[PDB]
Amino acid sequence: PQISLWQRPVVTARIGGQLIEVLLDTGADDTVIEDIDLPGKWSPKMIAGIGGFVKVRQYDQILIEFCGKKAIGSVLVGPTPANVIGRNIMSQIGCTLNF
Amino acid sequence: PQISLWQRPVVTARIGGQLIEVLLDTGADDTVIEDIDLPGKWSPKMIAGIGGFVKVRQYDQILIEFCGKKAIGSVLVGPTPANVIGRNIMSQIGCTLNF
Ligand SMILES: CC(C)CN(C[C@@H](O)[C@H](Cc1ccccc1)NC(=O)O[C@H]1CO[C@H]2OCC[C@H]21)S(=O)(=O)c1ccc(N)cc1
Repeated sequence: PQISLWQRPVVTARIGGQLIEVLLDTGADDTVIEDIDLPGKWSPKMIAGIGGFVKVRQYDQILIEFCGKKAIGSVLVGPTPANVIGRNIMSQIGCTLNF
Repeated sequence: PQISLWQRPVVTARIGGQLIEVLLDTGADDTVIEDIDLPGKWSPKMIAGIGGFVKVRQYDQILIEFCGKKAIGSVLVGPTPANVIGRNIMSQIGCTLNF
């Protein structure tokens, strides 16, 4: 699709089988979600933003689906105020920023 | 321009006359710049990012130019780990996400 930015670019994604409202976020290097439970081993990571840092769990090889597209990649899970799909996933599906 | 997302979408912008590299950040409502001095009056404000609130100075009616495009808007000056252009500016210059 071709999504303009007059409002927040929010879409419904299925991540690990769960429906989550997500922001398509070119400022996010990696996908970060708050409200999800993913199974198995994870690695401890941290992310940095405006106001400070968030500790996150990194889950690898997760199925991410939205807007008819499908990708597999890592998901950082933690107390973020916004659920974002970042460039780790958007690059994989050929998403570009255009004007 | 067509900007891929396999790397950070960083462009050179002129913001109130000042040349600065900035991140095109679709997940930011607002344009937040740390590395800038802007003249004139400003409004004290607090904005929340991923780690909570930070104090910024809001400058209004700033001319922002990048990649053969121009828009006028507000700039928040304050601490951020990346100088970001938000939707306040990107929506005015017809920026779209495409995939
Ligand atoms: C500041 C960016 C370099 C990084 N952020 C992505 C960014 O798009 C966040 C995404 C975001 C969105 C809402 C709340 C927190 C974070 N937006 C943001 O901080 O915007 C602020 C300026 O405009 C305002 O509008 C929204 C918050 C304010 S981030 O959330 O900290 C972030 C950092 C790393 C990862 N992997 C994922 C996300």
